[PDB]
Amino acid sequence: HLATTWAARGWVEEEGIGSATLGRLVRAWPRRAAVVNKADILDEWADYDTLVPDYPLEIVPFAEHPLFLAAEPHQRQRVLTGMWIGYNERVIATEQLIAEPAFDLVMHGVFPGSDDPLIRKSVQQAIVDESFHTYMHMLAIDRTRELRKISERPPQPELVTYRRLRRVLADMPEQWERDIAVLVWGAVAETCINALLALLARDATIQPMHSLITTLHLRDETAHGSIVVEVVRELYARMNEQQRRALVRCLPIALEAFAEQDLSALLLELNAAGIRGAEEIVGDLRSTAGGTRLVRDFSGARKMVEQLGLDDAVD
Amino acid sequence: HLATTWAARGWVEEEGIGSATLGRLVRAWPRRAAVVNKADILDEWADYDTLVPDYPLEIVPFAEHPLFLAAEPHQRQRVLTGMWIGYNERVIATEQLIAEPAFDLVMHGVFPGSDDPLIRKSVQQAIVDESFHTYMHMLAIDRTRELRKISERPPQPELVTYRRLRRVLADMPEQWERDIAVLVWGAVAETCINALLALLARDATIQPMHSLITTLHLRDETAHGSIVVEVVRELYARMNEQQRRALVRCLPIALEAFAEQDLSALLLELNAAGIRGAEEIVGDLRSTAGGTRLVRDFSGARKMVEQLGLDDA
Ligand SMILES: [Mn+2]
Ligand SMILES: [Mn+2]
Ligand SMILES: [Mn+2]
Ligand SMILES: [Mn+2]
Repeated sequence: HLATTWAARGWVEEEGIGSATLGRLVRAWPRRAAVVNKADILDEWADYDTLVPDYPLEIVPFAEHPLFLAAEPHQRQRVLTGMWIGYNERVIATEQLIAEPAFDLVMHGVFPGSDDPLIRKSVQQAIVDESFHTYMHMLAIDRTRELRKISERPPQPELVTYRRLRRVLADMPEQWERDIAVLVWGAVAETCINALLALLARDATIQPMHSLITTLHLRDETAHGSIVVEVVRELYARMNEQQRRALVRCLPIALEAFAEQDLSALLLELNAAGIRGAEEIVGDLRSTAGGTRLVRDFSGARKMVEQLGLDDAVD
Repeated sequence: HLATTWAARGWVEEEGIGSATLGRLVRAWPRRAAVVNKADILDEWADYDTLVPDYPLEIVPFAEHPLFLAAEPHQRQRVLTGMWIGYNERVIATEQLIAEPAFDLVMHGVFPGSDDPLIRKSVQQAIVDESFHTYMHMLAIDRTRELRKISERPPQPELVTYRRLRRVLADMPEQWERDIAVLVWGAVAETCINALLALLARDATIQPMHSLITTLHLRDETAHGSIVVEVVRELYARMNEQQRRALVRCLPIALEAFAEQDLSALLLELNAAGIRGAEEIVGDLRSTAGGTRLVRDFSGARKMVEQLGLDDA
C-alpha cells in the first residue's frame, strides 16, 4: 500500500474534447452540488418520531414471508433498521470500492483521452462529491445508531458488487485489462446509482432524513451519470480494439454485480435479530424471480450503451 | 492493489471522547469550509495582467545566482512560473501522498480511540476539504497553463517529503509501525502546512489569484491543524508504549522531510527553461547553509508537541 498521486504527471499538447454536456455539467457544479449547497446536512437535530420506520417495508423482499411475520415486532423492526444501516454501508462501500477507483484511473491518465482538462475538472468535481456523499451516509448511520440505541453491529460482508469484480480481476494477468474492468464497474455504478437512491429518495413513509439524504445524493448522481457517459464515450472512441472488446465484455457482468442483493448480508441481519428459519427465508429468496436483484432499473446503463452505439453488441 | 473501504467495519459500544474543541471545529465546518463558501473559485473572469509575476522572487533560493541572473528575462519568468506550478504540484502531492493516507488510517480504525464518532466526523470533513483543495490547486495550474500558454511540462520528481517516508517504510516490516509513521508524516504536514501556504498567501506582488487560493486553503488548514492536535492527543493517550516510542522517533524525521527543498525538482525546472549551468547553480545551492530547506517555520508542530506534553523533541 504505497500511496499514489497524479501531481507529478506534467503534460503535453493535446487536442481538447468538445463536449457540450460536460461543459454544461461542469459549469453548473457549484450551483448543483450537495457539498456546496447542503453542507449543513444534519447538523439540525429533530422533529424525530420513533414510530416512523427506517426502511420501506414495500421493498423488503421478504416482508410477507410467514417466517418473517411469525417473529416478534421488535425482531422485525430490528431487521428493518439493520437493512437501513446496510443500505448506507452498501452506498459507502460502492463509493470507495467501485466509483472512486474508477475515477482515480481517469485522473491518473491511464486511458487515451483522459488527460483532457475538462474531463479532469468534471471527474475531480465528482470525487469531491463522493467524499461528501460518504460523509452524509456516515452521519446517517451514526444518527441511526444513537436514536435507535444500537450498541453493537457485527462486521459485514464485503460489498457484493466488489466480490464479483475481485473474481474477474483474478483471471486478468494484464494491467490493461484490469484497468478496463475497473473503469467499467465504476461507469456502471455511476450511471445506475440513481436507481438505488430512488428506492428511498421518493419514499414518504420512512424517516424524513432518510429520503432527504438519498434525495441529495441522487441529485448529484444524475450529473455523475451523464458525466460518466461523456467521459466513457470519449475514452471508448480512443481505445484500441483489445480495450474496446474487453469493455463490451465487462458491461453485462458489471451490471449484475451493481444490481445484486447480498443474500449473505441479508442472512447475517436476520440471524442478528434471531429470526427462526432465517435460512428458509433466504433460500426462498434465491428461488424467487428477481430475488437476487436489489436494483431493477438499468435505464442509466441503457442510455450509456445507446450513447456508445452498443445496443446490438451488449445483452 | 485491492481497493479498500471502511464501510463494513461495524461497531462495538464505546465511551465518547468528549472533546469540546473538536465539537466546536466540527460544528463550524459548513460556515468555515472553502468548499462550501468558495466553490465558484476560478470560474470568474477578471482583469488579468501578464506582467504581474506568478511566484515571489524573494523565496527563490537561487534568486541572485550569477548563472541565473545572466540568463534572458523570458528564461527567468518561465522558471518563476514553473516554480508556481511546482508549488501547486507540491501541495497536491502532499494532500494525496501524506495528509489523506493518514486520515484514511484514522477512518479505518487502525489506532485505539479512532472509532469515536466525533473523531470520525472531524476527519471525514477534513477529507472532503482535501479533495476540494486538490480541485482548487488543479484549476490554478490549468488557469496558468492557459494564460501563460504553457504547451508542455515534463514529468516531475516524486514529492521529496514522500521519498523520505518511502525510505523509512522500507525498513518497517510490521504494519503497526508503518501506520505510526504514516500517521506522523500526516500530522506534521497538517500542522506545518500553513507555513508553506503563508509563503504565498500574504504576498501582494504575485498574481492575486495565487495569494487568494493559498489564503483560502490556509483558512481551512488552521482548522485541520487544531483538528489534528485533538485527534493525535486522543490516539496517543491510548497507544501502547511501543506505538508511543515509534511516534516520538518519527516526529523529527517527518519535520525535516516536510520542510525539504527538492533540488532534483529545481534542477528540472532550470533545465526546462534551458538555463546555462543549471547543474552548477544547484551544486552551489547544495553547498549553502539552509540550501536543502524550503520551509523555515515549524511553530505549528511545536504546538502539537506541546499538547502531547512531549516538549523534549
Ligand atoms: Mn456518490
Ligand atoms: Mn457518483
Ligand atoms: Mn488541504
Ligand atoms: Mn489539511
